[PDB]
Amino acid sequence: NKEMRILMLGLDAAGKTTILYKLKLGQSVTTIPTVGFNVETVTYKNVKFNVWDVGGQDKIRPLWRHYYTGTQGLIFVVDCADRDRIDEARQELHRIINDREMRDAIILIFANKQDLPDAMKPHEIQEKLGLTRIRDRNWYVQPSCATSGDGLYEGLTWLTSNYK
Amino acid sequence: NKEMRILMLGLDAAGKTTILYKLKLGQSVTTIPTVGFNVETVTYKNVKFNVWDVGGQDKIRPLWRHYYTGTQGLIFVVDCADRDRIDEARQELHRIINDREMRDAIILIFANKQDLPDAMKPHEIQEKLGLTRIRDRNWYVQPSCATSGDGLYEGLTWLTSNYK
Amino acid sequence: NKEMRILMLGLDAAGKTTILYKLKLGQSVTTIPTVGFNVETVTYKNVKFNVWDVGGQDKIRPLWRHYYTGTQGLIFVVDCADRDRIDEARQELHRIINDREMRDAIILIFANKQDLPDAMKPHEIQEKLGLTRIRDRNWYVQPSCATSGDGLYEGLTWLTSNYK
Amino acid sequence: NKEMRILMLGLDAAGKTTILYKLKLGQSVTTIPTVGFNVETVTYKNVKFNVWDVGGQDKIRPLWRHYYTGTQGLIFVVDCADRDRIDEARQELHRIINDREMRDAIILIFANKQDLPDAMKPHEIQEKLGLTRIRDRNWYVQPSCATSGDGLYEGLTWLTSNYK
Ligand SMILES: Nc1nc2c(ncn2[C@@H]2O[C@H](COP(=O)(O)OP(=O)(O)OP(=O)(O)O)[C@@H](O)[C@H]2O)c(=O)[nH]1
Ligand SMILES: Nc1nc2c(ncn2[C@@H]2O[C@H](COP(=O)(O)OP(=O)(O)OP(=O)(O)O)[C@@H](O)[C@H]2O)c(=O)[nH]1
Ligand SMILES: Nc1nc2c(ncn2[C@@H]2O[C@H](COP(=O)(O)OP(=O)(O)OP(=O)(O)O)[C@@H](O)[C@H]2O)c(=O)[nH]1
Ligand SMILES: Nc1nc2c(ncn2[C@@H]2O[C@H](COP(=O)(O)OP(=O)(O)OP(=O)(O)O)[C@@H](O)[C@H]2O)c(=O)[nH]1
Ligand SMILES: [Mg+2]
Ligand SMILES: [Mg+2]
Ligand SMILES: [Mg+2]
Ligand SMILES: [Mg+2]
Repeated sequence: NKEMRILMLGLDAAGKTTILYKLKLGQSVTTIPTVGFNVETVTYKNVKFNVWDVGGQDKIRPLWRHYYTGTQGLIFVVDCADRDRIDEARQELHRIINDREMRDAIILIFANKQDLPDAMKPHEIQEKLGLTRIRDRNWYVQPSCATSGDGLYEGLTWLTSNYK
Repeated sequence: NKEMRILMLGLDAAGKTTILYKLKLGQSVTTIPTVGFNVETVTYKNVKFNVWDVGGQDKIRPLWRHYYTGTQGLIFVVDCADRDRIDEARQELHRIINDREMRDAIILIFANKQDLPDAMKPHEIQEKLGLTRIRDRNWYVQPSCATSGDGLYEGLTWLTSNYK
Repeated sequence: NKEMRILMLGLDAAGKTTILYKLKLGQSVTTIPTVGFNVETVTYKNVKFNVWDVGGQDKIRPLWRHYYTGTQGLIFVVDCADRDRIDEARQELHRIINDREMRDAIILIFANKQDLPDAMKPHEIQEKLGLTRIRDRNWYVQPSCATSGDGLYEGLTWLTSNYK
Repeated sequence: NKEMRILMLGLDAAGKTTILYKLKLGQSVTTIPTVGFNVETVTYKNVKFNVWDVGGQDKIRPLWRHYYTGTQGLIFVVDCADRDRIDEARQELHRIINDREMRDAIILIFANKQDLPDAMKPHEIQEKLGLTRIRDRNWYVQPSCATSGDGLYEGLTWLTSNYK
């Protein structure tokens, strides 16, 4: 019986709630923007995941500071078709991961909405996010389509196996 | 701790091995046609599934008779694009489910390969299989695309919840 | 604890699956047109509800007769905006409730999709379904909007209060 | 209980991911090109292998220097059919093995894709990589086919035998 605490952060339109509920229930759901946070538990292999879905609306950005404590892995969900805000995404990612508490956290970049006609590929995303500047911890980029569940469990497996 | 035994049967090119290993490992796999059988264990919600993948090649069709015993649910995987063998699929389904041992088995029709240009919808599948003649047990048709994992866990959840 | 068996019947596009999923999960689930049926358990106050969700296609109408046995309450879901087929809805309802097994069942009329631009009002539903001529049993009409959850728990409470 | 740390480096289209997954799962899998890296554990004989699988894109080559520390063996995977770019592999291999930390690592040259119609033979690979001029360490060239497990376990055995 193993346990791991995961924090889900990112800008709006990233699709974190869809990811979390497709993991838990297995079905796609229609969502109302979260003004606080959601806590769901997902069991996969032999490890119990306590996943925290903190909302990404601009009015509750400072709320992220209260859920860094005790985090083992960070899932930064990115809208791979929202090219206009990838700079803000990069800024937020590097503001999160360079704190004192998040130093030991595993960084998983979850590129969602790969089915869109103008979707950005994982390499262009690792370029835009400046991920090549992260050299002291494990990180990975997983393309996905959340409405179908394409790539969720593979990223969860990567989070499970790369925890040391 | 609950347990359930599942038997996977169907014609060749149905994609049962791809389904089983996309459930077990999480990745799409390259396969060689099984001349015997494969056994994998997949725990999902709270129930431990022992899934039996018996090959569907013509030369090992009589092998199906040795794995009816103790079956709680049957997954009949159907190629929803190969229209030319849906009659043999119907024949085999009704030969399986009308045995004495398989009377208490739950019937899940798994229409695979939905992304093909001439894929049959579940309505045409229920018309070609004659599933309306099954009126003494629970049954359900689930369209899927096994390479992406689209709809596998939905069918697994249906098998879990409809066992009474 | 107390138990009650409920059968959900209705035409296509009625929304029975959405109602059941909203009652069970609290989420608005994106659904796929179903062939076959589901069985789900919902606990509300102190009563355990075993709800049967049978499809509404024309080719699976005869399957309704094999799940009448033991029914305590019937939920007849009606698309309150499909004025062109309220007569078909009336035909189906009167064929159901005038059988031998369903005569002791409590009848709840569930007018869904109340927020549509041309939605019918409950009085028009009563007049079109011919419920105004039913004087020999306990029935009640409840409008609803299943995606938001409005009207669902009121109808469930009415079914609970009238079952003794 | 023996342990050994192995670092897998190479150019694009080398096939390191397929090799690692054939070693770990025993089954060839469909792969997505990584831009980060994986860490996987493979147990073979009596020795536990901690294998590092780092991507080989040009923009992530500098990340290799932060995983040299503690290396006991280096697996340099070469596309034996890419005759045009074997000089780049030679340059990179000589830049790796002549560093301060990687000087004491056991070098295994893994020529993958041996079944291709224009595949190079191990002698040609020795001559092209300049390994014939390396007289100060243990090294070994081996052809392989990752999709079938050809030569993977033999190379792992060679790495095991030469590590003391
Ligand atoms: N094409 C496509 N769109 C998606 C996918 N997942 C989510 N969306 C879109 O995401 C939008 C909904 O946003 P949310 O589900 O609320 O995402 P969120 O980040 O959790 O929102 P907040 O909780 O307010 O931060 C919908 O318009 C969907 O169309 C996907 O996998 N594919
Ligand atoms: N497009 C598509 N093709 C699939 C899918 N699943 C399986 N296939 C095809 O199925 C073929 C392989 O057959 P198998 O997966 O081995 O099915 P099988 O009946 O278990 O074969 P044997 O065990 O050898 O008898 C491949 O050519 C795949 O292209 C799928 O989800 N989508
Ligand atoms: N606006 C609105 N639409 C709804 C609501 N509930 C269901 N729908 C619509 O109903 C359609 C889906 O039909 P289903 O949920 O599958 O109903 P069903 O009777 O179980 O369908 P079948 O099983 O194929 O007979 C979708 O297009 C929804 O838009 C609702 O509460 N509000
Ligand atoms: N024929 C053949 N092709 C192979 C073999 N191994 C790998 N490939 C090919 O290699 C390609 C996949 O590239 P990867 O194995 O992911 O190489 P990579 O650069 O390490 O990818 P990343 O890990 O994401 O960086 C596929 O197109 C395969 O066809 C092999 O053993 N035989
Ligand atoms: Mg939003
Ligand atoms: Mg085959
Ligand atoms: Mg339904
Ligand atoms: Mg790799």
